[PDB]
Amino acid sequence: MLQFYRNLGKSGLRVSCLGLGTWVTFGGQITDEMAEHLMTLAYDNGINLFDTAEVYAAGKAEVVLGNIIKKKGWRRSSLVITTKIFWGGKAETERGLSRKHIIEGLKASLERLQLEYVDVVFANRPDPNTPMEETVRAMTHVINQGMAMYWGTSRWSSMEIMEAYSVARQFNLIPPRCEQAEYHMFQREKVEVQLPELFHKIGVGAMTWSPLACGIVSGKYDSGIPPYSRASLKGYQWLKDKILSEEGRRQQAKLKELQAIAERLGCTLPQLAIAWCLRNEGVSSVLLGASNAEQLMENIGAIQVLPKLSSSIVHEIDSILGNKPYS
Amino acid sequence: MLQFYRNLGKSGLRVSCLGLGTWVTFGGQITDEMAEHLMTLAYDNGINLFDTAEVYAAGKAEVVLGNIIKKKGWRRSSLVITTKIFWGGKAETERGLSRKHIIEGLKASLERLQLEYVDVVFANRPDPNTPMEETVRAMTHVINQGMAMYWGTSRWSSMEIMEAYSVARQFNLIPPRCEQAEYHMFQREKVEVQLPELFHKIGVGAMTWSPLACGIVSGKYDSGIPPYSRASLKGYQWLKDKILSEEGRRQQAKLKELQAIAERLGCTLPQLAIAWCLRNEGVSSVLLGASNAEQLMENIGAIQVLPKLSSSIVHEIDSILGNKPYS
Amino acid sequence: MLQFYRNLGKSGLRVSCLGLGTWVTFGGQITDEMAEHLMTLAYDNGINLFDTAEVYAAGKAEVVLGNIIKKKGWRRSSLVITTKIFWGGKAETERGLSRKHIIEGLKASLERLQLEYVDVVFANRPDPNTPMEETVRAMTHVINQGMAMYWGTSRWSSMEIMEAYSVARQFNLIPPRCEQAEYHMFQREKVEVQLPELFHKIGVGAMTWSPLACGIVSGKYDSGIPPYSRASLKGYQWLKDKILSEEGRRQQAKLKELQAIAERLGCTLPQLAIAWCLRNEGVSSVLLGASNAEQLMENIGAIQVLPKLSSSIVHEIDSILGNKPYS
Amino acid sequence: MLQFYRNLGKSGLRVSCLGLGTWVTFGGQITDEMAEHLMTLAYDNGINLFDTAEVYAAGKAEVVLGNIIKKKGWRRSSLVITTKIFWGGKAETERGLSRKHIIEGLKASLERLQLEYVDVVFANRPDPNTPMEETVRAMTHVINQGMAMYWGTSRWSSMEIMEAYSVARQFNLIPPRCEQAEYHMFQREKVEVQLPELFHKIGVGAMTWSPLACGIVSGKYDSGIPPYSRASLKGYQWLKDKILSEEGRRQQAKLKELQAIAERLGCTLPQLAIAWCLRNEGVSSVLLGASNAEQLMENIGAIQVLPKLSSSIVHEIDSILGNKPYS
Ligand SMILES: NC(=O)C1=CN([C@@H]2O[C@H](COP(=O)(O)OP(=O)(O)OC[C@H]3O[C@@H](n4cnc5c(N)ncnc54)[C@H](OP(=O)(O)O)[C@@H]3O)[C@@H](O)[C@H]2O)C=CC1
Ligand SMILES: NC(=O)C1=CN([C@@H]2O[C@H](COP(=O)(O)OP(=O)(O)OC[C@H]3O[C@@H](n4cnc5c(N)ncnc54)[C@H](OP(=O)(O)O)[C@@H]3O)[C@@H](O)[C@H]2O)C=CC1
Ligand SMILES: NC(=O)C1=CN([C@@H]2O[C@H](COP(=O)(O)OP(=O)(O)OC[C@H]3O[C@@H](n4cnc5c(N)ncnc54)[C@H](OP(=O)(O)O)[C@@H]3O)[C@@H](O)[C@H]2O)C=CC1
Ligand SMILES: NC(=O)C1=CN([C@@H]2O[C@H](COP(=O)(O)OP(=O)(O)OC[C@H]3O[C@@H](n4cnc5c(N)ncnc54)[C@H](OP(=O)(O)O)[C@@H]3O)[C@@H](O)[C@H]2O)C=CC1
Ligand SMILES: C[C@]12C=CC(=O)C=C1CC[C@@H]1[C@@H]2C(=O)C[C@@]2(C)[C@H]1CC[C@]2(O)/C(O)=C/O
Ligand SMILES: C[C@]12C=CC(=O)C=C1CC[C@@H]1[C@@H]2C(=O)C[C@@]2(C)[C@H]1CC[C@]2(O)/C(O)=C/O
Ligand SMILES: C[C@]12C=CC(=O)C=C1CC[C@@H]1[C@@H]2C(=O)C[C@@]2(C)[C@H]1CC[C@]2(O)/C(O)=C/O
Ligand SMILES: C[C@]12C=CC(=O)C=C1CC[C@@H]1[C@@H]2C(=O)C[C@@]2(C)[C@H]1CC[C@]2(O)/C(O)=C/O
Repeated sequence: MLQFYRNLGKSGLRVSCLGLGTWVTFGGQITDEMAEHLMTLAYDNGINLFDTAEVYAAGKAEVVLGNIIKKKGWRRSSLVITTKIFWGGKAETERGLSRKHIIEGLKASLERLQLEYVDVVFANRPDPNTPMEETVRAMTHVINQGMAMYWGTSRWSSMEIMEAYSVARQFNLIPPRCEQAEYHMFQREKVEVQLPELFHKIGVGAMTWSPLACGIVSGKYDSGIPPYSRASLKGYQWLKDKILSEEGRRQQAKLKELQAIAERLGCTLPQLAIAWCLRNEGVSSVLLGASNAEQLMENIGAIQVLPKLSSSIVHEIDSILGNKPYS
Repeated sequence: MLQFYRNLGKSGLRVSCLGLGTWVTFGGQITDEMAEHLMTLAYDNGINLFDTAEVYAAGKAEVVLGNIIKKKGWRRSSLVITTKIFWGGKAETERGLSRKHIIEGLKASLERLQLEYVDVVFANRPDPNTPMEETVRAMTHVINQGMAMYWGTSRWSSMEIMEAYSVARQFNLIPPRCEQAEYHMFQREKVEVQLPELFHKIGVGAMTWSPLACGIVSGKYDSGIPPYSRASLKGYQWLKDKILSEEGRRQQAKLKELQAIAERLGCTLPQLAIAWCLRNEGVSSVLLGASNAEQLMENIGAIQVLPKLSSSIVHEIDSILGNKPYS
Repeated sequence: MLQFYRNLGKSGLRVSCLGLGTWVTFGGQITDEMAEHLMTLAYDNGINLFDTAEVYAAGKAEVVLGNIIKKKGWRRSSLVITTKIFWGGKAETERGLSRKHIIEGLKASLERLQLEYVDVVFANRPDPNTPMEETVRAMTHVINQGMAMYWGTSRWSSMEIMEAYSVARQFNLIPPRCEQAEYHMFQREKVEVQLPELFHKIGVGAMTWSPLACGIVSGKYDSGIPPYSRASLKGYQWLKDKILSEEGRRQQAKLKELQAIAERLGCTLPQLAIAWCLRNEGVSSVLLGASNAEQLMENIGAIQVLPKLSSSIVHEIDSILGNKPYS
Repeated sequence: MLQFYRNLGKSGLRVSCLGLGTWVTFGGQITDEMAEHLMTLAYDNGINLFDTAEVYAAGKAEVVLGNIIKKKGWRRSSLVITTKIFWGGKAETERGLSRKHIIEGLKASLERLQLEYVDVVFANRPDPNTPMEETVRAMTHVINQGMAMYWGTSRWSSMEIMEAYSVARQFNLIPPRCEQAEYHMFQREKVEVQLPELFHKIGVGAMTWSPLACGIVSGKYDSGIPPYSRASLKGYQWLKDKILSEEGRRQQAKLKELQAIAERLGCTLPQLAIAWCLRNEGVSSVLLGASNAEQLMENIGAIQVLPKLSSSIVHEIDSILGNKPYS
């Protein structure tokens, strides 16, 4: 009963249930050649959603993504490109959601991407220093300038998203259409309980990230930090600490149990976890991450697992995770 | 009492009571040379309205229409060019009335047409996947961007048109100005009963299409499918089936009776049918279709039949058709 | 107590109490050389307001006005250029106040003028075929597009001007700022009674035209139609008929009486009539017309007569004219 | 507890607590070489705010400021450039806050600055000849045109600023974000009593000017007009008169007393006065003025004095000045 393509929240934008992100990898961990191969595989398998941010690899991720698009020559109308704005430089005024940085930041991102506009521009996080009205007006401005088709939020509380909505309706500006939130077996509350309320009330869609908890859900950290794994990269000590933390080891324990279910279904753990993220219609799309083609092809294979996620399998997983949120 | 030129609904746009469409013919069934001749004949006879769509001949119709305009060099201000948006490609995001496709679609159409803007951009059909607000805001955006002067609907129910109006008035956007609907002796309800209500309530005008039911009303299918008739073209099996269907044969029977009236008036059947479509002021313009110059000149001749359409002749036609709608 | 410069109605635009028009003369009756001399004289004497229209000499007036500006090289910021839109071609859609013609017409005028924008764009007359909302939205659009700084009306009734205002306030569009109306000793009602109401109620200013009734007030038609006078030009039979009409001869009779007052004041009749037009603050500026430098210099001299227009002189003139409107 | 960077009023724009102005100096009193050195020193010390005006040195100040930016090549996103509009030429229409001059003036300023936009455009003073609605709409227009990020007022009464706010909320336009007001030990009322009310009520910020009262607070006029001091420059007789006026001599007397406190703190008088201006959070930034590098470096040193401004020191200063406003 899976619909590979679905509307992003209550908007007319149709996105593939799986998208491909560029955090850590593009312009950073992987070569541009590998990046080109991964994007081609995604596109060829129906994926039309690609996410990035001005902050990724100090702008390099956008340059690489833009180069691939130009090199491959795919029709712009067949792509859904999203980018996030917030961290755009070391200067005081090069960060935040002020009208100045939203305009300067997106303009710079578009230049790096070699694109006239992105399909969705997201505030990468909330800005306690900028009044909602200014941010909503600025987002509306860039959309009206043809620099973006839609705008959205990321890591905003449901109250903040509703505040953006309130401002849009009070001053007749454009309402946000999507919230890019973390979602995986170890982070469920927001996406499973709060976001559905926003969907029904104001049509905001949910585009989720880190479906494997940065690779942790793959289960390859079962016995330490594998050489060259994300957690071993420079600038990712924070990920390593989480993995080696007491709770991180408790997560691995549960993964072992989940691993059993995977085998019982005939799929890998990552495939189980990703398919799990797409089990409810509440999620419009899950953004994937991959450092090589084997991972990406494996991940995309999650779609075949979906039909096997019976209410029985779901309850089993909840029993193991023991973190089913309260409705 | 006929006014060759009239306002399109309650707008300041003046259109000829007859327009020339490009479906099937331009960039497809006929040569560009024939297309040039037909458009010249139309223009020289006072017709200022020419309709097309991004979907016609996969974009070729717009290219041909644009070439003729450029070659003939007619003043842009003396022309009323309309195009329809909805089917713009095979990719998921290349169809519909989302802000993304409305903007990308019209931009591409304008490029093919070699025009800076169209006079009216129509949604080719309703989009159940896009909220009215998004569509109305997008139409408003392209008008404000100078890509179109006005926008309209096509094949929308009167309720959907009123919904577009509701959205425009609630958010202070631009209301639709015209509905391009099917109208001929065998399809009367919507145009004769519903559209007049929209005209009086919200000033929406009626621009009708397929006045000869794709050629069926010409009566040339009286004894089968004539070689090279539209119904015999590739990709038009649907038309042939309708003609050969039980109801299609019942239509021909009535045509024979109508044919009698035509002769009694001194005009052809097509001329009778077209003049019939223009008998009421409710219709702003009737879009013609033609594969050769004889047909077009014949069709334009319908204007001379108008004065002969007495209340008596109209009642006779209703008696024959037996499908006069209930008011 | 005369202020040579004043605000145009309740707007921040400062115009000279005298302006120079281009009807009949520019690109038509006079040579471009004479036109250049007249504009230079005006500008050098403090006049910053120059009026034209897309219809004058089929566009030639705008070309000449634009050439002079470019040749003389005056700063654009030191000029107030106004043009009027309505009659822009022979095609059906090349006339009126529809969104299509307002945009196409002003764009064409700007091209002829070699200017990026006019200070004020006026509807040359009312358009019974275009809803007020469409016209007001179109005027607002060109102002927002930077093609004009302000918009106004011409030959509109006070009710129609208030209707434009109603539409602007209901849909949050831009209100009109000036009405260009006929004003001279033989046409007083509208400017003396109605326009002041609009000034106080909605801040609309009054820019008047034909201060000499096309030359009639000069008194040179006292004994027939002087060779080469405007009334003798081709396409101006209408003016000649008015002059030779019964009422036209009755006007000359009164002019003779006025002539006496002029001599008593030490000024010419035209100077008396023009100064008369500027006697009340209700008029922001009077648009002058001239076919040679003697006339223009004479007319500008009207400013010196102003101080001599005592309440006694005004009553005398009213007694002679016998057409003082009722308040 | 000082935060070097702070929000400009309730906006997301972050400005350094100290800014560098260009009045008198740039393109005028100092060489472009000196101007370059001063701006570099400011920038290198964290200052991101630079103020100018179309009227300064008849446009030359903007040319010099723009040249330095281009020569130094600093990222535009790391700078906050503000300019003021009002006096833009000798022609009648080249001054004021009409839509015409706001657009023409800022366009010309941007051209001189070699910039696409300024961060904040200020009305240099109030315009009694232009209705608030026109000014607010024009400011909104240039912001929407991408010529400025924000707009503000200068030398406007708190009532006039609230009027601009009223207009913005009534017609859904953009509200002003900052008031550039005079602030120093001899001019305190407005900034200390009125502006805080506007901050809390409508989020307007306070950017202050002439922190040394044009150099008077430096105390170098203790015994006359020093050669080459601002007060001795051509076109600044007004400053000299103030200094030599009875009240001006009374100010010097108090400066002598303040001088004592400075020495007691281990700082210069200018440093004491500038730090004094930044003692309250009500002031977002203080615009500095300097004719040489010694002054600028001295002034910037005011930041170190801040921590020494105890409630005791403040009361002492108030006792000396004797002009503490009433709350
Ligand atoms: N809005 C926001 O704040 C955020 C947005 N995002 C978006 O979401 C996207 C995806 O997030 P991301 O955290 O990368 O996703 P995941 O949590 O799915 O982690 C993907 C990473 O895990 C490893 N991995 C992936 N598949 C496998 C596999 N089959 N077997 C073993 N290891 C595997 C790889 O790392 P390695 O091989 O190096 O171990 C890969 O880079 C981003 O690119 C970005 O676009 C992400 C975070 C936040
Ligand atoms: N908004 C919408 O969804 C729609 C819009 N339209 C618009 O309306 C226009 C007209 O529609 P269309 O269906 O073509 O019109 P008609 O129903 O009038 O059919 C015209 C066709 O019938 C035949 N024909 C025309 N005149 C004669 C004649 N005198 N004698 C014999 N056969 C004749 C020709 O086909 P042949 O010679 O090949 O038999 C011609 O191509 C289109 O081009 C398009 O612009 C049309 C449909 C839908
Ligand atoms: N909005 C609208 O509908 C209208 C706008 N206007 C505007 O107003 C402007 C002025 O109107 P216009 O009718 O020309 O003005 P006037 O009524 O003042 O007539 C001017 C004409 O009268 C003659 N004349 C002028 N001064 C003298 C003089 N001192 N002695 C003798 N004859 C003299 C000249 O014609 P000649 O030498 O050929 O006799 C000249 O062309 C126009 O150019 C136009 O810009 C005008 C009409 C309508
Ligand atoms: N919005 C508005 O209407 C106004 C805005 N402003 C803005 O504010 C900025 C600053 O104003 P400004 O009046 O110049 O500032 P100040 O009152 O601080 O005066 C600065 C001037 O005083 C002298 N000076 C500065 N530091 C010292 C020192 N340490 N020792 C001795 N003399 C010193 C210099 O003049 P010299 O060496 O020649 O004596 C210098 O040019 C302007 O450049 C402008 O951007 C200013 C006024 C009005
Ligand atoms: C390093 C960073 C950037 C600068 C900074 O001062 C602080 C942080 C911490 C949080 C980071 C952020 C990013 O670079 C963007 C991140 C990594 C984010 C957490 C999620 C994120 O929002 C994202 O989008 C991943 O895809
Ligand atoms: C083939 C088509 C295009 C793609 C598609 O998936 C389905 C259809 C079916 C209905 C078609 C449509 C068109 O191409 C446009 C048409 C033909 C329309 C019916 C009326 C129409 O709207 C029109 O405009 C004729 O002029
Ligand atoms: C000839 C004309 C243009 C075409 C037309 O079909 C009818 C008329 C009659 C009224 C004319 C008009 C103009 O050309 C503009 C005029 C002359 C106007 C009367 C006042 C006017 O509005 C004006 O502006 C003079 O300055
Ligand atoms: C000379 C000037 C410009 C022209 C004019 O007709 C009158 C004045 C007097 C007041 C002046 C003004 C300026 O030039 C700008 C000034 C100097 C202003 C006072 C403060 C000011 O607003 C400012 O900004 C200094 O930085």
